[PDB]
Formats: sequence, structure tokens, C-alpha cells
Amino acid sequence: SGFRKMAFPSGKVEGCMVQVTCGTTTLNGLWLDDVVYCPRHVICTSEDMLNPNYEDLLIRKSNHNFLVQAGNVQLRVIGHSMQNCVLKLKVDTANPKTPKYKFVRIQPGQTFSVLACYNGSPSGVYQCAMRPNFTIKGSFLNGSCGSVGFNIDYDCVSFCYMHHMELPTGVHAGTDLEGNFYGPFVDRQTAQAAGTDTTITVNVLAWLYAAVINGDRWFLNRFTTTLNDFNLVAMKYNYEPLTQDHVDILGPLSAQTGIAVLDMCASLKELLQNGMNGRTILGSALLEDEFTPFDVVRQCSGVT
Amino acid sequence: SGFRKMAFPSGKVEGCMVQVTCGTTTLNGLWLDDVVYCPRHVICTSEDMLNPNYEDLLIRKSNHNFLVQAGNVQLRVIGHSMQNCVLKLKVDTANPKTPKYKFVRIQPGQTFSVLACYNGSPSGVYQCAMRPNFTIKGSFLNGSCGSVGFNIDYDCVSFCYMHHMELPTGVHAGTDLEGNFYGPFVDRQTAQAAGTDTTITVNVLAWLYAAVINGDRWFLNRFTTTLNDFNLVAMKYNYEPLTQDHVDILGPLSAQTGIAVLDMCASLKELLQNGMNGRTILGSALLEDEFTPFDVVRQCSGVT
Ligand SMILES: *CC(=O)N[C@H](C)c1cccc(Cl)c1
Ligand SMILES: *CC(=O)N[C@H](C)c1cccc(Cl)c1
Repeated sequence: SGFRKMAFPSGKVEGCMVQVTCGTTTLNGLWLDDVVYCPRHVICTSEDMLNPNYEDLLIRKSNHNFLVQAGNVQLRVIGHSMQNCVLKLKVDTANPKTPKYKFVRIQPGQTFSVLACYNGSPSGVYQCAMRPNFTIKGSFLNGSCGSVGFNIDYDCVSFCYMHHMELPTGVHAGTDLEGNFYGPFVDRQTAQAAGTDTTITVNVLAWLYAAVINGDRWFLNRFTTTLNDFNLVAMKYNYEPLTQDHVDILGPLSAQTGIAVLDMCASLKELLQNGMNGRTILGSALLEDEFTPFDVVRQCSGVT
Repeated sequence: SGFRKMAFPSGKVEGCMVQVTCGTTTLNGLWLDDVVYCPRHVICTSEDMLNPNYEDLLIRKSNHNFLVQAGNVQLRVIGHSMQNCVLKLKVDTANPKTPKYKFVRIQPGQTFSVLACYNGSPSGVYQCAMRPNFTIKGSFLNGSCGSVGFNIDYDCVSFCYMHHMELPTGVHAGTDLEGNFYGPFVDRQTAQAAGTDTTITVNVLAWLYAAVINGDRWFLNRFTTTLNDFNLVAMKYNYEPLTQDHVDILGPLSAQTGIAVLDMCASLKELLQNGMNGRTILGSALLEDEFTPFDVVRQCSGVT
């Protein structure tokens, strides 16, 4: 029992983190097999960041200009290519600690673990959600760029996020591992507003089922609702519209707890219309939306 | 920028987790050098748990009764001793992945990272505080026993917690790595209430300095207070009394932010007397007490 904002064990990813220096810019790279993946802005000076031509900037760079250090041993670069907003640096050595891995583009509302790094050294791990507006609310200082997000299915690490920049608003933007930004963002130090962020409705309901399983039930009410009725409320409170797909995905928690999905929606409806009344749910004074239905099942069954 | 409940990278500890089976009981062990540390209740049947004689129960057990498996390779046991509430199993092989490590007893209000394991397999990592009443609010299912808490200073892993049991209230109790329970708890399935838990005042103030650094300042007020005056409020709201030792430890955040400690206390005083007014601080709708002053400095400077 107990429910915690739980990250994946970060070992398999620690063994991949390297330092990439080009000119005077250092940031983090991901060494998998004989390739080091890093943000392409490693090639720029903070001056270039205002409107960089990455084609033109990269032409000035050779394999030998890219200094790749795993701990206290240098990797020899035999190839460099730009893919969207990442550089791939071919090294002559396959990383001996390469885990089973995939590159996956996550959907908004999905969660993943971030291993924050500085100079290719891990400092910490935390669990995130891809916001509906394709930002993440991370903890990322200067030199944190190239830090990756991931999920782990038994032995396989699915890389889903590489950290690129911090918006003026204090939120974080980055790419999948094929260098494609999540959201409308570009690797340039410019005006870039994120859209309206919504709350991830299916995650809040998931987290409400985690509460009931873990003893917190004060918010279970006598009421039910309809998808339609509940979505009028979700609209009013800038919550994602709930679909049958969201209902289907909540079935296991519905079945385990015996509380119909639309009954738990009715619970969420009253919580949104009436607030918490100074109470807490799983030690939170607001509605948590950064646990998926898969995250609640995993943590409420003990999957390693 | 951004502030997150951040765990230590768990790799160094993953490489230590083994499975320990005695009779039909499986739980997690910690393999460091040629010793596997685990909870002594591995030797019991859930029947024994009601009033176990561990001296008597352990006499019936031989080195060969302790089955120790690191992944898919068995460790040969050449010695067994009981120390307080842990067994130490001498194995014939030193763990090749033994990190630099110390055993440390933490003080209440200190934080650490927990690597939750099932059958010696890591499932997740999260950041905890030792509650003033020496409980922790973890996420620990059946078979989670032997899961360890830790801090990491560069390369050195300080082991501070081994998970033993879940109280009837849903909170968690365990030992240091010399097998001494934190709190008045015994490894027996009995009535055991925890004391009054308090809120860790110095941690809340620490977290308020993390807010100001990270942009959230709406709670800075025109007022100051005295240790004495503030402690009358702390009493009323079941907060730890604040000492000069707590003030000294907050100096770096006071200096970095230019906000005197007693001014931030005055901030906390009004927050306690007047609540949040439906607002949030670093995405929390209550006062967080599970970041230390050392935790705020580390995450607000980028220490790996
Ligand atoms: C990680 C980071 O923020 N790197 C530099 C400072 C940066 C600024 C603007 C845009 C981009 Cl992609 C990167
Ligand atoms: C981890 C755990 O809870 N193990 C068993 C179930 C247990 C019950 C009561 C007391 C103790 Cl020490 C352990």
C-alpha cells in the first residue's frame, strides 16, 4: 500500500550518458551501440541561438571537433549527421552498456522518467507527463540539454524525450530521438508561446482509482453521470474531453475497484464543481494528472 | 528552472539487489562485497510473524537453507549471522558491482531515495522523508521487504533504510543497515501505533526558498517574526519547533534569495494562519516538507 510519483530505475540509462563538447558548448549525449545522439545546438554559440542556420553551422564542423567523453575515457568520432534537431555522432566503439532500447514518440498525456544530467553525469530521476500542449514541467538547469526521457518494459528502454530548451514561462520543450520536437517549438532562442495546457482527464480518474485502492475514499459520492454531461464539466474546467477509448483503458481499475467509470467521473465532477474542501487525496491537495491508467496498474500490482 | 521531487540515480543500487528465499518466503537482499543483507523475517512463516523467536527460528536454519540469486546466477552462502533485525549472509563471491558505500543512520526530517524491488528486481525509484515519528509514506506491496533507502555523494552510496513492514495505518517502518528499527517498531505483526507525526518546518521553509528561486513569490508578505512568535504558530499547526540550527542551515538560501529566514518564517506563519487561498506553490496545493535545505541547494545548482 501507499502511492508514490515513481520513476523507472535509471541504471540502464545512466550507462548511456556521455558528455559532448563542440567548441565551448558542453551538453549531454546518449551513447547507444556505436552512435552518440545529442541536441544539434551543441554546434552553436549563444549568439547563433538567436537565428541559427544549422546546415551552415555544421559544415564548419568535422568529426574531430566533436569531443565525446564517457566518464574518463574519450570516444573516437568517425561520422556525424544531422537528423532534424539531433546530431548522430558515429563512434568507433559500441557502448558495452547499451540496453535493449527503442525510439518511440509518446502521445500527450503519457508519462516517462527523466534522468537529469550535467556534463554527462546523472544528478537525479523524476517522473513526468507530456502536457497536452507538448511541454513538460521538468527541473532543467544550464547544461541539462541532451537529458533523455524513457519508459522501461522489463529489460527494454523506450527512449521518448531528449531535452532541448526552456520556454520563457519556465516549462520545457524537446524532441523524440529522431530529433522531431514535441509541439510547435524550434531550437532557437525566440518568442515561442505554448498553447493552452489542459488537465489529462483519464490520468486524474486513474489517480482517483489509485486513491480508492490505497484507502482514500471520502470523494466517492452517490451520483453517476454521462460522457456528454461530464464533458460539459470538463470543458468548463479545461479538462481533456473523455472518450470511450479513455473509458476502455480504465476498465481494469473499474473491475478491480467495482466502481463504474461514469460513477468515478461523477466523483470527479463534484470535486471540480466543489473543490477538495481543505481535504487531501493520496497526500495531494489538488487533482494529480501525471499517472496513466498503466502507471496505476503497474504500481498497484508490483511490475518489475 | 523548474523544481521536481527528484530521486538519486538508482543504477549503483540496482547492481546490488538480489533475491533471498528461506523456506517459502522470498524478499529482497542487498549484496555488498561478500555479504547479502536482508530482513531477518525471511526465516519466518506468516504464522511465526504473530510472536516470532528469531534466535530459535534461525537455529533451525543452515547456510544452504538461504537461496541467494542475483539475476539468473545463484550465490553460494558460507556464513549467516543475525544483527538486530537483519541477517548478514556471507557469500563466496564479492559483488563485482559493489559501489563505494557507507551505512548511515539518518535523522528524522532527512530525505533519501527508495529503490522499490520485487524478487530482487527494481520496479521504481522515489524520494522520501523520514517522518518525525520515524515512519515513511512509501509505496510497498507484498515482497517489497529488503528494499533499501539511500543518498549518493558523487560516487559514494550511503545506505540509510531497509524496508521491514507496513503499519495497519498504511505507513512504512524499517531499519538502518545494522538492523536497528527507526522508531519504536518491532518485526512482528502486532498493534504498533506511530506517534503524532509533525510537519518538518525547516524543509517547508527550504521548499519556500525553492519557490522564490523558481519564480513563485505570491506568498512573500510585508511581515517578519521571531523564532519565539513563529514557534507559537508552529505549535498550533503541529509543525516542528524551529531552532537556530535550522536557521543556520537555511543561510545559503537566505543569502542566494536575499530573504531573511524570519521573513520567510513570517511568510509561512501567514500561509498556516490563512491557507493557500486556492493558489499553488511549485504546482503544490499544500506546504511540501520532503525537501531538505541540502535538497533545495543541490537541485537549484545542478550537483551530479
Ligand atoms: C538546454 C538549453 O536550454 N540550451 C540552450 C541554452 C538553448 C537555448 C535556446 C534554444 C535551445 Cl534549442 C537551446
Ligand atoms: C514487507 C512485509 O510487510 N513483510 C511481512 C508481511 C511482515 C509482516 C509483519 C512484520 C514484518 Cl517485520 C514483516
